[PDB]
Amino acid sequence: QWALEDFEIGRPLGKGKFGNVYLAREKQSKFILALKVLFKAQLEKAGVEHQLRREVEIQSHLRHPNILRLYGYFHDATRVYLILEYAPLGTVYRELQKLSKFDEQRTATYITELANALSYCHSKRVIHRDIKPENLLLGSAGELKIADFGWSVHAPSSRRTTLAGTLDYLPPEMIEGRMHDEKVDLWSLGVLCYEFLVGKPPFEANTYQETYKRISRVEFTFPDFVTEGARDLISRLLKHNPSQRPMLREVLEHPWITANSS
Ligand SMILES: CNC(=O)c1ccc(Nc2ncc3cc(C(=O)N(C)C)n(C4CCCC4)c3n2)nc1
Repeated sequence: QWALEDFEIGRPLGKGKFGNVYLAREKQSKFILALKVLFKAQLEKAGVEHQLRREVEIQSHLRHPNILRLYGYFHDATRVYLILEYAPLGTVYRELQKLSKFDEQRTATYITELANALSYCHSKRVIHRDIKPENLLLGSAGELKIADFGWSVHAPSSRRTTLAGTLDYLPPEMIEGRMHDEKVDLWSLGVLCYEFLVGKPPFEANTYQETYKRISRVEFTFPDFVTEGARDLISRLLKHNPSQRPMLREVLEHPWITANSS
């Protein structure tokens, strides 16, 4: 099937350690998509060539309105090409840069869409999506799309590196090197809810080593404007003990979510 020759290429939307994402157009249909190009040299150098094969097969069978779809893939001698759904409105991170912070209705609606997406993932035994806001995209109707597949990429407008944003969202159990389970995704939801309402991630620090300590000790505080319902949900999700974190269905039914979400 697919070859590079089937596509018109436009500007790079972003770049990462492993390659770039281009605006592209399939020549026959004129359908616009995102062509993610990963360099085999970089994949081999990092030893992730086997991970990508595994994740491609997984992504192929993920179909959810709030997960970016993989349409197909191909390769040549030097590159792996992932044919991805194009999400026209950019990242949630950039929309946070523009708005500074989100109101409770927007936040609760987004958390609802992500919790649904993650519940679908867990049903497939797919866990630990990196749902930092740079990996969350906005479809043409403004729906959220989980898009961490194929590793991070940064748009030119970004001020946060690949590494830093991923670190901001790591749960204590992976910082500490312990076993983890699907509760890592509940932790990420709590970090995201906070960054949405506040405009900054809760464990942000000047150095990576300080960030590690803040995550491990769950050292976060709320600005005055965070409402008591938002504080309750975020506090339940950011528990050090994964067993203490709610079920995704309990997030979806939380009174602050149901009062504010679209
Ligand atoms: C001023 N305008 C814009 O910043 C803008 C940026 C992207 C955009 N669409 C899009 N569609 C599908 C994407 C899959 C990826 C990807 O591999 N990620 C790991 C997330 N990304 C990246 C590329 C760079 C930012 C997100 C995708 N980005 N539409 C508009």
